[PDB]
Amino acid sequence: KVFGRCELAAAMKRHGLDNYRGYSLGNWVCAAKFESNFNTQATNRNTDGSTDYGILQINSRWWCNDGRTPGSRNLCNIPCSALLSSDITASVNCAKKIVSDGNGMNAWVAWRNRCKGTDVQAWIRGCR
Ligand SMILES: C[C@@H](O)CN1CCN(CC(=O)O)CCN(CC(=O)O)CCN(CC(=O)O)CC1
Ligand SMILES: C[C@@H](O)CN1CCN(CC(=O)O)CCN(CC(=O)O)CCN(CC(=O)O)CC1
Ligand SMILES: [Gd]
Repeated sequence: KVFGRCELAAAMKRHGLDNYRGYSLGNWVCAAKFESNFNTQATNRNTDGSTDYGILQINSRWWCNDGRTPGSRNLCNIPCSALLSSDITASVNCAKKIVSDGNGMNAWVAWRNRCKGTDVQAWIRGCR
């Protein structure tokens, strides 16, 4: 599924992302735009063998199992493919664990370089 901006914002809000660990909703929508272009099916391979999956490009090194990343962990206890679903529940729940780990949203490289320090509110402007 490729989400619309406001559609995604409302889904994210429903699952408790607005102000989660102090990050306003516009930060999350911003990150998803530049991580995946709002597409739940996005995948990107990294140089070390691991792969990033879903709207928030969660990495198979630590967070999910894809059966081809040897010596990796599965801290969200899910198949990586579950992160490619039209239903973003699993993505959201795993992201809650990541942003809680000490590093905040800096774990998302595109957020740090393209969203941090900017007017993130603009990403939910117009939405009901
Ligand atoms: C609602 C309109 O905005 C839709 N839009 C009409 C044409 N736009 C006009 C404009 O955005 O100023 C110019 C191109 N637009 C540039 C951009 O947005 O960054 C990229 C494509 N957009 C992506 C998007 O807008 O979500 C879809 C089509
Ligand atoms: C041409 C317009 O698109 C200009 N736009 C500024 C005003 N936009 C208007 C809108 O997107 O409706 C609202 C904010 N916009 C939300 C979003 O893009 O999803 C984030 C910043 N955009 C990033 C981008 O467009 O890729 C920069 C250029
Ligand atoms: Gd824009």
